[PDB]
Amino acid sequence: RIERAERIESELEEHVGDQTFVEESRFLEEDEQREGEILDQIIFVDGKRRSFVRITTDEGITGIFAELCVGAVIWDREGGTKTLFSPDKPPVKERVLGFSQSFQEEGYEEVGGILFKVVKEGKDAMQSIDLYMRSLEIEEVRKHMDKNILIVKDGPAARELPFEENVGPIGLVKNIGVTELSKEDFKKLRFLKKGKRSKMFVSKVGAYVKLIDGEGIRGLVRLETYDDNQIPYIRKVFDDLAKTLPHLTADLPLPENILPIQFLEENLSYYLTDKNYMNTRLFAYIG
Amino acid sequence: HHMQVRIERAERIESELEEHVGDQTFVEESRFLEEDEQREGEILDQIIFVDGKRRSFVRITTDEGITGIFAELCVGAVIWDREGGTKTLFSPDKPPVKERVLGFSQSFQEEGYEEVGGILFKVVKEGKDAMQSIDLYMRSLEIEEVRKHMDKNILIVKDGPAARELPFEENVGPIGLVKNIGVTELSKEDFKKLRFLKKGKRSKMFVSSLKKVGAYVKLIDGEGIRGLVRLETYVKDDNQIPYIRKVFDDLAKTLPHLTADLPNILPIQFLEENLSYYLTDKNYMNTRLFAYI
Repeated sequence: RIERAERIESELEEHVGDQTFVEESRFLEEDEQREGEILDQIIFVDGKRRSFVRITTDEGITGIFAELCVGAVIWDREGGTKTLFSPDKPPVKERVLGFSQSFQEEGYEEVGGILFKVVKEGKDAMQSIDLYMRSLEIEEVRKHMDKNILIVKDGPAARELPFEENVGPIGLVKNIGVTELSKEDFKKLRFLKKGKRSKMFVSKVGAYVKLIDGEGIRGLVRLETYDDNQIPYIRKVFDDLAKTLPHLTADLPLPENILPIQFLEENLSYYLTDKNYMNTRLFAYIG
Repeated sequence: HHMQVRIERAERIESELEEHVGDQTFVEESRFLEEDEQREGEILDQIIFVDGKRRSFVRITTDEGITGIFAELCVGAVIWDREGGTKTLFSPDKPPVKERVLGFSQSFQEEGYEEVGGILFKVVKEGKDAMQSIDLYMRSLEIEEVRKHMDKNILIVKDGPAARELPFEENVGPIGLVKNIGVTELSKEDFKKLRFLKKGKRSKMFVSSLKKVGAYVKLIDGEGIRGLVRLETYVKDDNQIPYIRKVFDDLAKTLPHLTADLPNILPIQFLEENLSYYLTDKNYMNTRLFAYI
């Protein structure tokens, strides 16, 4: 019996693992899933990465030349969705060279006149790059904290940035491999009607929200963020997003990749360097 | 001072959803057969190469959370003849082995075959993840394709790792040819010496400890690790070592003549390209799979 299906893009694709569960689910027994409304405005923040060239050093270390582009849109119940950047004021774009933390050096690599920041906090090159784009993302959330508008940030919640009043930020999680719930409860989720939410659970607290119809974890998303007097504040935010987010999507052929977010991702991609151009430039100094 | 990054290999990255590539791995001490020495070899008159090609379609998640992958594997062989170069040991009228598989982790508890849209997929589930299960199955298909040619008294070279299921036999091998040399099986300082091997040169043989024997060979000119492959085989009697030594000498001599240094080795490239012909169109398969799932 099938809960999700996705097309495979290449023969080198991530060996994706089975979903992971826990022995017992840390629910909030008193889960008050009240009804919500519709938010006037949500700010969405996300990042796009482009990967150019993989190298191996003389010490055996694998490195990845990449570029990360991060930014934001405003959604508006009245006023659709718009970019917080423009060709005149382009979103942040950073060239990086990712290594595992086994790489002994630090700073910048100049290849072909272009400086690539060495980024090496992860266990391997690509994880180091993902860790870094997360920090740039956090930085972009920080650029609008005082706007008094709810900020939804693609990916995991940001430990660095705990939950505020009318802002968040709130992590939106599409890939739910590590479920945090147990199997008997997760299994249960698949029968959630388009718009319903689970009971909140905590490690840092989370809730799964369903965004379309038909059973199975497509449309299933998980909201999460990081003083227990804040729970009523954010519990409303969860009650308001489970209302609001289904209206910002639809189905066609993806689902969980919500409309404003796809518009944002399209827009960041516009700013990324052409792959063939960049690779040709880099290869003139590597090979 | 300015940052010194010494690059031994560089490769274009094809998509963003790739399995993470890790650093190369080393061992504390290299177990070289120090008595070994490369001697001049002879160009082989014939070699059979065996390889496989896979095409992945759709990834699924079951209700129990097990990630699954629908795929197809196609396996076959070419014979390379020093007079007549390369031919497929298969043809459109006698097509190579093609199997549709549904890969899962060990955690999958059913078995046999799954039908989807009237198409049978063999459940394949030996591994830790779905793709691992697929790779182990093609390896088993490649081993079967080797067995088919053992009778011919011709050297057989299998793309990928040596197969312990097939210990070295005197004229035939098989010999594994490893081109992805991440787990190096040598110490770092010894591994670093290899980038200086010249074309047609091999390291000394080295041993795993029922034993694997291996040597590195340099197939092209120039001093990085492109062109560096590992030949290896499993050996039963240590008195077979002389015979393996000669094969390694002969492959070290012969294989560089079957490469280009320009933009795999050529016979294998031709094999893979031909195998590819027989694989099912992706748009067709994926649409039918998504419809019936």
